[PDB]
Amino acid sequence: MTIEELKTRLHTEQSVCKTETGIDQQKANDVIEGNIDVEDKKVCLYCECILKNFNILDKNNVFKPQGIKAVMELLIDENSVKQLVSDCSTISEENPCLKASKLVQCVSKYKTMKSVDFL
Repeated sequence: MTIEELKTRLHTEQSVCKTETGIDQQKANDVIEGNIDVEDKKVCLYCECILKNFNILDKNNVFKPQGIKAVMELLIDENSVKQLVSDCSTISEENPCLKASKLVQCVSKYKTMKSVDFL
């Protein structure tokens, strides 16, 4: 997988999840920039859709270390991946929607979706 390929895969999932949740473009743009309004219902749904479409969150709402690694390997280094995985795996949330927005917020402090466009 090349950087230009993931950029396109990321843009596609951003478009799919926006259409699927009905999230306002400005709110979707905030999420992409790394500004997650964790409790906003459309924000958490958009986050959930993105994580699930990338196999980061499985069907049983489990944060996947192999899922994040497959996605992050080309974006961030091993050292950063291990820190991200360790940190974000500490998120304990029963509400799947809220868990998703908290996870996207956690991942965004390492690499925002917006910053991927600079590579």
